[PDB]
Amino acid sequence: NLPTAQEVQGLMARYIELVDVGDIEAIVQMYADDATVENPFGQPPIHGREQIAAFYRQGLGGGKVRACLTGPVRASHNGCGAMPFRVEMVWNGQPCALDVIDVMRFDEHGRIQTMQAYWSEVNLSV
Amino acid sequence: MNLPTAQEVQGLMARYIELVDVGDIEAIVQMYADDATVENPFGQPPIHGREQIAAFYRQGLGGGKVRACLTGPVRASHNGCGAMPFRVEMVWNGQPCALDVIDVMRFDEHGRIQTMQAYWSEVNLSV
Repeated sequence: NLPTAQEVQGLMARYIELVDVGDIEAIVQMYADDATVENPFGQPPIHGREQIAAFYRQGLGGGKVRACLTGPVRASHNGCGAMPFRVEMVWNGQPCALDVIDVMRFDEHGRIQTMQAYWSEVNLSV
Repeated sequence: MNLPTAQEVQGLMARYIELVDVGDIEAIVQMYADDATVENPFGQPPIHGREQIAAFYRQGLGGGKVRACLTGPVRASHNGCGAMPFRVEMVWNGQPCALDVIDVMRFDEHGRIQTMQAYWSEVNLSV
């Protein structure tokens, strides 16, 4: 149900695994039907499964991207957590890396209810 | 300072880690907005205002046998917020501990910390 701290750690790790593999369908299924994404944080949220699906489609379509944790998942006891990771992608034929922290809140079904992704240009490397 | 740019967020949040590391409680309190809110660890009830925040940091840092260092770059946004990964090192009973933490901060339009959430639990502790 509402994930323990240890379960949050596994779920957020699984999320990164799915991003790395690039399975958009599997990612969207991790989300609650009324979830919101703020990515990057500071931008208007997106709501609902198809909008989130379209977001990840644009972002991860179709290969092109690698992602891995760059430190442990930090987990709370209220079904939330935060994780550091790096996204690798080739942009304009030039390899790029982005350092990101995702903050997630899970619901009582172990689904992602909210996600905030912290990053900006200062976190992009060529 | 006004609302911090992304670069300014990076600098402010790194400075905060430096102050925790030296244990300068008054300098930390001065980085905070006068009516700021701390949630540490996130999930616990919030503490409000510089007096309470001072008391909280003094209980953890008064001794100063605490070390803190970034374990990755500060992630910064364009709306005066950011997040950073770090490790706190401590000695419980001559038993050296390490705690992995991520802090999320929102700064106000004066460059002061308005809210902070610290993400961690015992699964992030190593004794």
